[PDB]
Amino acid sequence: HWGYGKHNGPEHWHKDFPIAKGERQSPVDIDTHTAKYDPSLKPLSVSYDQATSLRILNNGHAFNVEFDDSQDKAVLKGGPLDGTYRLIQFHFHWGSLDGQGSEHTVDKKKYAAELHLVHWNTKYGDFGKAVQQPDGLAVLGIFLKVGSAKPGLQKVVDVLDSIKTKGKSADFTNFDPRGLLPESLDYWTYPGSLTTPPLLECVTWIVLKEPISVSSEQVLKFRKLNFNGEGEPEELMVDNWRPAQPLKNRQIKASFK
Ligand SMILES: Cc1cc(C)cc(NC(=O)Nc2ccc(S(N)(=O)=O)cc2)c1
Ligand SMILES: [Zn+2]
Repeated sequence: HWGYGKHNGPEHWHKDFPIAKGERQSPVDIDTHTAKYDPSLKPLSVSYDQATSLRILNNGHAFNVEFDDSQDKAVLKGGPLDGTYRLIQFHFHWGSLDGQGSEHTVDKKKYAAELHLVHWNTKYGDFGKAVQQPDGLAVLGIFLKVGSAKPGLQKVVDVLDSIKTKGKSADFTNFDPRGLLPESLDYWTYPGSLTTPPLLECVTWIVLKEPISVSSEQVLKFRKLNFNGEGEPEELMVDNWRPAQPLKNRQIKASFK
């Protein structure tokens, strides 16, 4: 079954998921000199005041903080998007080393980690329908660099002990995802895909220009998670990122100059 190792990793995925070699795969390298400023792009609208977090889950590939998406509580709108997208979960991808871990890269630069806030288009009724549509998801991607601590991340860090292994979950109510955002909402955008199997080509990617800074201790605690389940040999959950994929016939647009 797929993973991130030498025998089941990104180089293998195309055998079960042939869309891995498709025309709008993610992540990509963001070449900042080739991205074009689009003055018709609108500012992002991030409305997280009514967000309702529920649970945090180690799913064997990352950990997801899950939200109540049965109503318009935490939504993303504007930017390149038409319509309203509901926040369903966020998760991260990270490295074994501070110099690697992000999925997108910027002028080939790799960050220590990358946050994905996953949203689905309410015109499609449910997340399972949305992933079957070319405009079904909008994922807001935020780079993490190692430096000073991110205070709004610490409640996530402190619960990871309780979800060490695959299949463990814990209650995670009353978490405010606004504490994970950088100051600026300047962004790059392009059409892409999920970055893990089934690799569906259903995502409008919105990647913020400004990284957030997390401490070395915070990302160190990410790296103590386990890919394995309890009672299985320990496999540290590190390097759960897909490398950059060919841009093919796509243009990355910038909301800024
Ligand atoms: C509809 C459905 C049902 C189940 C049980 C799982 C999934 N998988 C899914 O949503 N995966 C997913 C993969 C990658 C991203 S990313 N890394 O591009 O933000 C988000 C969701 C999708
Ligand atoms: Zn992701």
